[PDB]
Amino acid sequence: SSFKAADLQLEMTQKPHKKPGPGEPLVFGKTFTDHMLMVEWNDKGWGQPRIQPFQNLTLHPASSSLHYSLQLFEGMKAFKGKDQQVRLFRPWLNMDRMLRSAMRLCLPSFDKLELLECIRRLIEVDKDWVPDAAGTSLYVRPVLIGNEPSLGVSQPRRALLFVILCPVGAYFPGGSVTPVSLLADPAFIRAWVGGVGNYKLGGNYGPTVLVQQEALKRGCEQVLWLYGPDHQLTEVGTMNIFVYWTHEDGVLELVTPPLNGVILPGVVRQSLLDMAQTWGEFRVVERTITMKQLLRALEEGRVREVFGSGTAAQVAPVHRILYKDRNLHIPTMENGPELILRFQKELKEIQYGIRAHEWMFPV
Amino acid sequence: SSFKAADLQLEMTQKPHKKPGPGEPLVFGKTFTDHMLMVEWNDKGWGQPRIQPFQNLTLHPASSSLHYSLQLFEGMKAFKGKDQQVRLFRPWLNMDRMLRSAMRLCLPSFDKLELLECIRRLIEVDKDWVPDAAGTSLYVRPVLIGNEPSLGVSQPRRALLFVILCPVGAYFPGGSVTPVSLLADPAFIRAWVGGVGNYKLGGNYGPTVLVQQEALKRGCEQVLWLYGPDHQLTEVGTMNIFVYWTHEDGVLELVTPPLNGVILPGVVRQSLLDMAQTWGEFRVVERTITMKQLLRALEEGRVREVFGSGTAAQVAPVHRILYKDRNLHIPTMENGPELILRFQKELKEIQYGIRAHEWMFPV
Ligand SMILES: *Cc1c(COP(=O)(O)O)cnc(C)c1O
Ligand SMILES: *Cc1c(COP(=O)(O)O)cnc(C)c1O
Ligand SMILES: CC(C)CC(=O)C(=O)O
Repeated sequence: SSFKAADLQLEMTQKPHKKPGPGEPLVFGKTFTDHMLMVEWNDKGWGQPRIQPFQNLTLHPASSSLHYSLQLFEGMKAFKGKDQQVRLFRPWLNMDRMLRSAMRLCLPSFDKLELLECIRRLIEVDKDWVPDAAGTSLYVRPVLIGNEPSLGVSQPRRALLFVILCPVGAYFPGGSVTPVSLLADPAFIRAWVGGVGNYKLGGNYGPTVLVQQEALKRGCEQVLWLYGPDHQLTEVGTMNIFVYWTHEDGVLELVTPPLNGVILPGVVRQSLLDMAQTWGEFRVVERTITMKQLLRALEEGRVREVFGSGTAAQVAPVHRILYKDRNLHIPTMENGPELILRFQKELKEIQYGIRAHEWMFPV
Repeated sequence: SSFKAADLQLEMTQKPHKKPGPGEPLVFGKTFTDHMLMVEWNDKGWGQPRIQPFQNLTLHPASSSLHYSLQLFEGMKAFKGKDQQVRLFRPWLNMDRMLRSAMRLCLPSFDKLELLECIRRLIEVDKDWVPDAAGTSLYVRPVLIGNEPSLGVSQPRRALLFVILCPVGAYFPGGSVTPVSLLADPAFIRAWVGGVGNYKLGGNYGPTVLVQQEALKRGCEQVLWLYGPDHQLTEVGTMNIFVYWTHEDGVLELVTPPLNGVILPGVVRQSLLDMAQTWGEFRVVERTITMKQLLRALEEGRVREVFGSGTAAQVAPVHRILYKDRNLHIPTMENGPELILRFQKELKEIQYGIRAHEWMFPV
């Protein structure tokens, strides 16, 4: 069955925290708001959802979330427009992805719309926390963990779903659009076909920390994840990858890797594909990309822009790739970056309510 | 720099739990002892280790252990012999495995001997909980988690190392080995070359729960994990696999897959290889086993015994494998299981102190 937002229990905070003021640099996922959403499950079902003050979790030492990684998360943003209204970006897609992640880990189902409604209520209570400055937003983090106090590797009979909010400035300092360099090393695999790399589970991120440190040691900010013996490009860091070029057939196109089990189905990824298809100015395609194909197109000058996508960065340009000890300059910045700046402009218009669109969910 | 056992702080329980009653049944990992080990880490390094009463952990909702799976665990047993002396089985190997797992997740280093000494002290305080009945033991569970209250995927600046203990009953009730059936389906992948399946990390276990349910649905108790297009046998459930046969060259041998990156380096696995090498009665090798080889060997009646190894079960015989909807009978039980019984007899002698051996660490 499921919990209902109409059953929502409200417990307002006693002691409010100090909201940061603008002019104070907002570091990603570090400052939290006053309230949190909390919903408990056991085998007789879901309990009553509650908005309560932000507090620590009390977990039994044998909780399956801490031993066997029965944990998943989501990430979406709420934006404050010039008309002072708070809106969420395509939250239905996040609700679908979360449900899919829960099912893969044998965590309990919930109703997508009820969760969305409770998240909405949570943002309404903490509304004054959504910043009004340029390029800032409220990052919403829903989490669902297994909470069975047992060391057996089995389906949990206890679970906990919580949501925390944090003001974020994203960070491209004053709009910036500064590029990043990537380390492409085949020795490091993020995900395998028949694995879980296409789900937003906690277990796929922990192993990436060391690889990220190895990229920094070699002079790169992020990792270009390769898969297979033909070195297919999959993701940049924990962002979806896009290449804008003139393909081998002489046609100008925007290509992203297709949804096999190795790519996380990004909400910004889908949005970029939909938006570009709507224009109809160039070919928009999901197709595999190999290092061999990229190397060749670079030597031929057929590549215009390479970039990453995700909720945190929105669109992140790429200017350098380190591959098999060789440096590869990607002319993204020297080419405007024209497409990137365009995507950025149109998203901002939809996100901040400058232009009305059905992608925004009002709070 | 590491914590020191000499700095141990003790805080005894004021409220002890009741030991086994209203029931003699000890289900794996469901009953906990009175005390736990707890050691915190931050910028000024490790804190002072404390043995304190068994209590709930207080975690910040943004703890990296819960979002990004910065978590690892170990598992070993302590045994009480007839002479009332509690001993640990090859704990040095576990200490090395834990250190290796910490390093792969960028969790803080510690001194292996100091942790072992602290674990020894914890078992000494809870010595009365170590059962003495036949086939029973004390399961020791060390865990190390990242505890940074941040949503950024980075190296944690806070960490928590805790150890909990639990009395476990005999895996085979009444001392008679009962076999299990395995589902071998290539669509399911546990680990990949260049991945993290050779480390005991929480993230490798959560995805196996659904596959286990799928196995049950089909009348099998466990999963035979296959890897590659050549369908190499890797592990049985979360145990190492062994096959006792006469190879295509006419030689009687015990074989197990090599540590190629997708096999967890089992302490029991190593012990069986060492013990069998010491006898010198048959060939003992680490070699790749493919489904094709097993099928040819079964058709020629060259297979004697198939089994799983791990701390929990010790030695688990296999009698059936369901592969590509076809049932395969493994004559393990019809063949004694001679090798299994022998391995079991010799382990029990070493574990319960009947025979003096350097593998035992006295508490
Ligand atoms: C979250 C995530 C993305 C981007 O998804 P968005 O919905 O666009 O935020 C891409 N790749 C990985 C690995 C991710 O975890
Ligand atoms: C723990 C474990 C084993 C067995 O190791 P032991 O040290 O023998 O307990 C085997 N396979 C997996 C996947 C494991 O996690
Ligand atoms: C919190 C991060 C793991 C998610 C991310 O990198 C993104 O939104 O692009």
